[PDB]
Amino acid sequence: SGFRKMAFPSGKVEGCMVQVTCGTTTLNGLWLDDVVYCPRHVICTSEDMLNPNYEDLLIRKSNHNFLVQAGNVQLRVIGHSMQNCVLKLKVDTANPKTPKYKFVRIQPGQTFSVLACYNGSPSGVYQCAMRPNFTIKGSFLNGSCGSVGFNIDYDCVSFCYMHHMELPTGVHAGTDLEGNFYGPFVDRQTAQAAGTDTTITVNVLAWLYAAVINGDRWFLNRFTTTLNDFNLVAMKYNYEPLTQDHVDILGPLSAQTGIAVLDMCASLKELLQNGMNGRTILGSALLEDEFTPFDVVRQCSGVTF
Amino acid sequence: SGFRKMAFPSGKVEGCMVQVTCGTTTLNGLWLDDVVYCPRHVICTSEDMLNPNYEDLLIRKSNHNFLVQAGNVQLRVIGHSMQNCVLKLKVDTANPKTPKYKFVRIQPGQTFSVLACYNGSPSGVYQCAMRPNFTIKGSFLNGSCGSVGFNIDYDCVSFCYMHHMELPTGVHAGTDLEGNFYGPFVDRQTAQAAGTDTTITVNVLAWLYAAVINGDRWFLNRFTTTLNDFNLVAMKYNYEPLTQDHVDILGPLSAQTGIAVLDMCASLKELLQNGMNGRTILGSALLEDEFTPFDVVRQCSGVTF
Ligand SMILES: *[C@@H](C(=O)N(c1ccc(C(C)(C)C)cc1)[C@@H](C(=O)NC1CCCCC1)c1cccnc1)[C@@H](C)O
Ligand SMILES: *[C@@H](C(=O)N(c1ccc(C(C)(C)C)cc1)[C@@H](C(=O)NC1CCCCC1)c1cccnc1)[C@@H](C)O
Repeated sequence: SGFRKMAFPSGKVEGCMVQVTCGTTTLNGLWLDDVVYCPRHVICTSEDMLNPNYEDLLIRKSNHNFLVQAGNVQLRVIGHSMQNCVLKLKVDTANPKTPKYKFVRIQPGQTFSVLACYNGSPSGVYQCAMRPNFTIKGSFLNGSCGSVGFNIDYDCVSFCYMHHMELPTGVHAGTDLEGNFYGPFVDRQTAQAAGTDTTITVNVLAWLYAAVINGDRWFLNRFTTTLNDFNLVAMKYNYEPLTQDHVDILGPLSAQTGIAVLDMCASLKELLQNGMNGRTILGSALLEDEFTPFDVVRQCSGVTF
Repeated sequence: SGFRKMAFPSGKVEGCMVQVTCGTTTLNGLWLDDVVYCPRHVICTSEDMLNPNYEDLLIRKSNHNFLVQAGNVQLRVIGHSMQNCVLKLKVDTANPKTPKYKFVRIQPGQTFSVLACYNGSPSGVYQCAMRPNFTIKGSFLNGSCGSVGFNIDYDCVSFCYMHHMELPTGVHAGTDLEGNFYGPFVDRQTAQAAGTDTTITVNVLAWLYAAVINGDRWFLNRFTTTLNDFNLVAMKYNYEPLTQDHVDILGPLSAQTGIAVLDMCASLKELLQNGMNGRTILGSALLEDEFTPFDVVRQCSGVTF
């Protein structure tokens, strides 16, 4: 019993973290096979940060200008290239600790684990969701750039996020491992604002099923609703519209609990309109939306890796 | 910026997890040097669970009755003994992945990371606090027994918790790595209740300092208070009494923010008496008490391992 924000075990990713230095900037890199991946702004200096011409800045850089260290060992850089917003440094040694891995671009609403790193060394691990506005609400200090986010399926690591920057509002922006930002963000020191941060409805519903599985049942009401009627309510509370695809994804949890999804929608509707009245659900006083239906099933069924 | 419940990187502990089978019970073990540590109730059968005589049950067990597997390899058991509520199985191979480690018995209010495991394989990692009543509010399913909790100081793993059991109320109880339970709990299927679950005051204060560091300042009031006056308030809300030792431990955060501890106590006092009025602090609608002052400093200063 119990329900916690649970990260994947990070050992397979720890063995891939390296330090990358160029000129006077150091940040984190990801060493898989004979390639090191890192944010391209490692090549920026203080005066280039407002509007850097990255292709021009790279003309000034040769292989030996990139210092890559794994522990106290340095890998010899034998090629370099830019792919969107990431640099790819070819080294002459394949990482012996390379796990089975894939690169994936995740959808808004999906979750992942972050291994926060400084100077190529791990500091901690925590679970994040890609917000609907393509930010993440992480915990990142200066020097954390190049830390990665990932999911694990048994023995295969799916890398989905590389951290690039903090926005002035204190939320976080980054890329997939092909260097394409999530959202409209650019890697420069300019005024960037995130759009409206809406709530991931299908995740809230999944967490309510988690609560029922754990015996927290006070919020189960005596109504049902329809998709269109629920969505009129969700729109006023800046919740994402619920679709039949979402209902189908909640199928496993509905079957386990015997609570129809539209019945659970009616309970959420009353929670939104009446609040929680000083009560809690799974130890929280607000509706939690950073657990996916898969996250709930994994945690309530003991899936291992 | 940002503040998250952050676990230690788990790689050093992942390499120590094994599966232990005795008769028909399987659970998790911790393999360090040539010893495997696990809960002694691995030797119980269905009929012994209400009141097992563990010393009598061990008479019936020889070395070859203990099956210990690390991945697909089995370690040969060459001795066994009981230390309080843990079994110590001597194997003929030292774990090549043994980290620098220590065993520690933590105090109530201190935090640690849990690597939840099933069948010797890691499922996830999350941060826990030892409650004042010596329970933990974990996420553990059947078969998680023998999962361990730990802290890391640079390169040294301090193991502090081995999971043994769930209470009927759904909270969790376990031992230090010398097999001594935290709290009054016993490893048998009998009615055990936890005592009153009080709030860790020094941790709430640390988290309020974390909030100020992150710019969440709305709760900073215009009063101060005294230790004795604050403690009259904390007693009514089942908060732990604040001591001068606690004030001193908050010294680093007080110095960083310029907010005297007793001023922060006055802000907490008003939060307790008036509630949060539908506002949030670091994304939470309730006062969080599972971050220690050290946890806040680590997360707000980027300490690595
Ligand atoms: C990476 C780093 O940690 N940070 C960073 C990232 C990108 C840049 C640009 C402007 C692309 C060269 C500079 C610095 C910082 C960060 O994002 N700071 C922002 C503050 C607001 C204005 C724009 C820059 C960072 C700080 C905290 C969390 N994540 C990232 C650097 C060490 O290479
Ligand atoms: C360990 C296991 O997972 N659990 C367990 C622990 C201890 C025992 C005794 C009675 C000491 C032999 C039995 C089972 C369960 C667990 O604690 N169940 C309790 C339910 C309430 C009555 C007492 C037993 C467990 C379940 C969920 C989370 N943690 C532990 C077993 C697989 O060896």
